[PDB]
Amino acid sequence: GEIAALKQEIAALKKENAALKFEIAALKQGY
Amino acid sequence: GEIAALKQEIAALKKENAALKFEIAALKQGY
Repeated sequence: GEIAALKQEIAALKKENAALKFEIAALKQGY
Repeated sequence: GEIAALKQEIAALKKENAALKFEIAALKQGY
């Protein structure tokens, strides 16, 4: 399913944008 | 077009993951 694969990709990207965003905040708290 | 809108969304997310990633590197260089 093309739509399903495309949603999966978006899922993954959201997960990454969460993770890298958590990295930011953690650096600002640390530094 | 559902596929087109979905690709657009992925485009946007990639753009964000780039931006927040640039923020990271820039903080590590700074700090």
